[PDB]
Amino acid sequence: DKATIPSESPFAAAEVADGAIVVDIAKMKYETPELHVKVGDTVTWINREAMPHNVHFVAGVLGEAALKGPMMKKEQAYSLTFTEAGTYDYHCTPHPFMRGKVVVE
Ligand SMILES: [Cu+2]
Repeated sequence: DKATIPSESPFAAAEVADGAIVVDIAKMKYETPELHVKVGDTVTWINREAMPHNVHFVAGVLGEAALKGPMMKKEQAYSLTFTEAGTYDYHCTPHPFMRGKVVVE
């Protein structure tokens, strides 16, 4: 697979790891829609607004199956550790106009 999941469950914004690479979600958008990270980095999305959001990678992008992340409520977070270089597009399942990509270098 090309990413591992530290926590299957969302967790609190206060529990995000030190020196985490954070992408905020607010105003119905991923605030950093094109993020560039290195192989081995963990990206953490944090939902800053009341409307629930997730990240969803379709089948074949991070692995054989789709990775449909859990819905994050306000001030909840979710992390993925990327293990292989490439460009990985994602969207928000209930709000597919919200699109972003992670470029792992
Ligand atoms: Cu959303």
